Amino acid sequence: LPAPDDTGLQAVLHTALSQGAPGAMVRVDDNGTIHQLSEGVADRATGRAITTTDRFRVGSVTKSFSAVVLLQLVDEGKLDLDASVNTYLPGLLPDDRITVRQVMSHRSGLYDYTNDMFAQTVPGFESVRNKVFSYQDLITLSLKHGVTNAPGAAYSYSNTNFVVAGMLIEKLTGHSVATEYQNRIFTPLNLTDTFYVHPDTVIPGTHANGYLTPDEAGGALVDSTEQTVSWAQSAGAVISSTQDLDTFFSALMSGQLMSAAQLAQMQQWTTVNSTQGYGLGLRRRDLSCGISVYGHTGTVQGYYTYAFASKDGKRSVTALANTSNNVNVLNTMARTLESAFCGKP
Repeated sequence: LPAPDDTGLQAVLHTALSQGAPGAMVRVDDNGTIHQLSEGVADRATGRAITTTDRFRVGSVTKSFSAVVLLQLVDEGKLDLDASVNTYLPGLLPDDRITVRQVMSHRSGLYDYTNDMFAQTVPGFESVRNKVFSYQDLITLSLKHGVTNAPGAAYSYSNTNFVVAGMLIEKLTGHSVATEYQNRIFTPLNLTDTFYVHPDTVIPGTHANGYLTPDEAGGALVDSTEQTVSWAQSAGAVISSTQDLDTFFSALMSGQLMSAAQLAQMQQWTTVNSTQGYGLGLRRRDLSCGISVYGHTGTVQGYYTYAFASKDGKRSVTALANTSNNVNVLNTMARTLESAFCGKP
């Protein structure tokens, strides 16, 4: 790999601040040499500076944790990727043809209930932030809508799929998803900054605050730090750090978290767009210099995450901006992958 470009990383973070991120940061683990940069504030009202050790909400990166659990259940003989979801959760879905593999790759057609929840950004956040939902509640909200495509037929990202994932994990193990994450992932990798505390609203330890950008241009930011994330659960509620997400995706890609057979299943790519794929709870992004990287993005109110590693796990990068609903920031923060993996142009 090219050398990571810290001057380029510095410029990406500075640009994200200029576009409305209160703080932005990035950590690279380059085969045992660390790169770490941060600019701006964790708390914009107190002025406390952001740093790469601050914990944050990783949003949809949670799907990779859920997928790892499910693929270990496949290794143990408890789950068949090509069985019907309804085989394990009878009567859950209106169509028996929807399979576990299709849910985990966003090919199930299940409508994403969060499109109803966040049609207005700040009002929808205000509606859900202090609510507790069961898994079944969220499924029911999805099933108010028809499926969007035939089983397996189309890629369509949907949080509902990883609500199903959490339901499967709990049904087949008899344990909470928190227990399964802790025993199968957090403890074995010593992820000391990583938690699943749902429905608690507190972020344990020193953390970046999240700042939700309102839909109105120029509108005042909303502190969105403390929420249940019950609307997402196994689709979105993990808390972590840049070091821990680097450790997790390095371990995943280097073959430490499941059998070779199940990692290969996880990396069977469904096309997302001309430079991206989706596996089983896993994203592929193709970079300008001809390198692909593997991991996941997250968007939860007030937090944008990128967490990706090289194919062999030897270089991993996690970047965080503590805003959301700001597409300029989102697009800028993607450039951290270019500077970290492709290096100086």
